[PDB]
Amino acid sequence: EVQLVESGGGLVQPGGSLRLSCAASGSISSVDVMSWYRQAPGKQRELVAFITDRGRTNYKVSVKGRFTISRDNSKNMVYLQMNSLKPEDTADYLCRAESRTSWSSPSPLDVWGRGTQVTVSS
Repeated sequence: EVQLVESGGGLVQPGGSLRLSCAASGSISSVDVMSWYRQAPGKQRELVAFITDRGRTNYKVSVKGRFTISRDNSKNMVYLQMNSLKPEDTADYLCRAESRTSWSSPSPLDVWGRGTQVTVSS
């Protein structure tokens, strides 16, 4: 079972950029979905972006056009490039690996990282 560790968090000015990394302990090329989530104090955890095994991506409406999720299979990495950051993007960002039960993967996969802290503030 893969293990996930996030890095790249920090503080940045509104309008600024950050790049987060989700490092997996092994190949994630076969994982149905790799996701980035975020959670701010007192709020629900929110799905921000995902990339499928086949490379299809989608985005939370509020970040579309300024965030990009991508993957490097040779490095077992998933990245979240964040641009034009707003105070409302402040949160702990966490990655997740999910695969539903299937014939070739009878055991379900649902693994979370511990998170990296993003603060958008002046």
